[PDB]
Amino acid sequence: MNRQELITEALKARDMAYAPYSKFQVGAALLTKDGKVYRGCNIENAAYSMCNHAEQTALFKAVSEGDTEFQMLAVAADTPGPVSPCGACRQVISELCTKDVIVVLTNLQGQIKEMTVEELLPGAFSSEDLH
Amino acid sequence: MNRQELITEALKARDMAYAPYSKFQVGAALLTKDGKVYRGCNIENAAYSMCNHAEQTALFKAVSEGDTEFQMLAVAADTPGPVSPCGACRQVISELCTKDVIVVLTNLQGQIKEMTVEELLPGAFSSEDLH
Amino acid sequence: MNRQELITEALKARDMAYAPYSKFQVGAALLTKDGKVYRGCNIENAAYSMCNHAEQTALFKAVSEGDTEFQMLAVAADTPGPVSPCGACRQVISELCTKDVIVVLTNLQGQIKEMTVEELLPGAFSSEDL
Amino acid sequence: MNRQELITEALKARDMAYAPYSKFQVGAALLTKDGKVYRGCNIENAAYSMCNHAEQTALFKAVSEGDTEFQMLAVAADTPGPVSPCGACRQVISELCTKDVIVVLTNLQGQIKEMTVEELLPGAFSSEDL
Ligand SMILES: O=C1CCN(C2C[C@H](O)[C@@H](CO)O2)C(=O)N1
Ligand SMILES: O=C1CCN(C2C[C@H](O)[C@@H](CO)O2)C(=O)N1
Ligand SMILES: O=C1CCN(C2C[C@H](O)[C@@H](CO)O2)C(=O)N1
Ligand SMILES: O=C1CCN(C2C[C@H](O)[C@@H](CO)O2)C(=O)N1
Ligand SMILES: [Zn+2]
Ligand SMILES: [Zn+2]
Ligand SMILES: [Zn+2]
Ligand SMILES: [Zn+2]
Repeated sequence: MNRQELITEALKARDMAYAPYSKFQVGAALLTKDGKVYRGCNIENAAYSMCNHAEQTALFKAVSEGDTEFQMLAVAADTPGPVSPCGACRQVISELCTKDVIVVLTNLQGQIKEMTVEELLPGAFSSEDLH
Repeated sequence: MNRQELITEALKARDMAYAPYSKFQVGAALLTKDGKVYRGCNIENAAYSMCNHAEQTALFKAVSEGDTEFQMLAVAADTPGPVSPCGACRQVISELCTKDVIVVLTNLQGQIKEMTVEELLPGAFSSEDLH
Repeated sequence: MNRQELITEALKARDMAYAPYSKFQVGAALLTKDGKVYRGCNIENAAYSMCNHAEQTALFKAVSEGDTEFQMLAVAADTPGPVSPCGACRQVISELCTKDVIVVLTNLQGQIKEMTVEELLPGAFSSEDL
Repeated sequence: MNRQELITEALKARDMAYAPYSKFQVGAALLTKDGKVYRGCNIENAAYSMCNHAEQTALFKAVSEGDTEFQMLAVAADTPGPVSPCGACRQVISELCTKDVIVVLTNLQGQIKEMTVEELLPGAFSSEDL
């Protein structure tokens, strides 16, 4: 699975976005160790605090299906450069993804940036901290 | 698809729960107008505010797949009586479900309580209030 | 302090709102049993899921100061009728407020609707269920 | 009001923490440019998603009071090394704090780690992207 295919999935996932309030659509595609792909998109709500992001939707669909081993995650939005995952999403990524998972960031014009789960949120807060 | 079958789906969904911090597992099963079922469970995080709930997981899974028409949602947890959806979930339910969708609440001992969206969240805040 | 005076505080609190994304400002004023008032407003973020609501701001401000016994909460927004608290806020209210606390809902034109935590959120999920 | 004094504030703020579910208390102290200090702590809820964190209570209290100019933020928890702000909080920090605000992380052992807002969350998602 070369990142380009996963990116293609994230771009399709982005079209399923329910973002009538921000008008900002985000798509994500998660690749399991066994090669299965899970798509995700942001889903908004009139009461802003309830909004769920693309990265999390993809991860939560996988986990709720029994898939917890991942190798790559692609995220795409219509930004000048590769889209930047928000802090909350990086946190969820650091919790559900091993530190070696590859995070592929992109947009709708071919700009790509890659980084590991660790580099995305260095020294992330974790279950270990809770002693 | 009877409600008793949906309940069994929610119970199965509950086993996929990732609740290592609260140790409280919740499951949910959403039924589309076309008879398709989407399972959901709660997925926690070391940083508590990140946690996603079973009801929301099922709905987000459905919506991210293109299914936006629903008829029934079942929720189950190991509580004294039927499990009670939290306020945040009721809000997401009132936004993504039509006012007629049937919400089936239950537990691990056959106790069942049924109700509609409006009854679940009286005069819910909505997109209408944003003009 | 009557509800009219608490409402005056919620309306002032509303002006502190940081809602550049939705342009929808909400204010709230919480009255403790000892008569102290805590103001709250919604504070938004470019990443939508981080948004904090007025009702919650007022409640969190109070609790983080050591005040945990309340008697009344007022909420105001620019809606045609009294503003309706969202489900997440109703949940936080049911957890931090006793079932008797009076919830005063209003807008910017004098319309007022009053109600209890229980009718605000029917058989709310609670710590008992854990 | 040097940093050691802000750290003390965050430590006191930590005692106000309402964390009956995780038993993990966190405190934070925000210093405005005018020298005013705002305390924050984490406040949990039976329904885990509602939980508010210490860093966010302090910033929300400040903003809801009209203070939006800050210079330093201290955060403390009972961890082996300085406490690490979660991603959600770093996001809120990057939105409400200027890139030059100093973030002071510590624990109960005097171990201190300092860093800037930009360093805490490099190339953070922002309003410009919308
Ligand atoms: O991490 C990224 C940054 C934020 N967006 C969101 C939430 C909201 O629906 C929209 C505007 O912020 O994009 C995402 O979905 N993922
Ligand atoms: O609406 C219901 C009530 C709350 N639970 C959650 C989230 C958390 O992981 C656990 C304890 O609140 O159950 C749900 O998943 N759904
Ligand atoms: O529960 C109420 C209804 C919604 N608003 C919010 C959050 C957001 O900044 C804006 C749009 O939903 O109003 C509140 O602050 N409280
Ligand atoms: O950013 C930090 C990390 C997480 N904690 C929280 C929320 C929760 O109540 C508890 C356990 O994670 O500490 C904070 O309050 N701030
Ligand atoms: Zn995000
Ligand atoms: Zn819920
Ligand atoms: Zn609310
Ligand atoms: Zn945090």
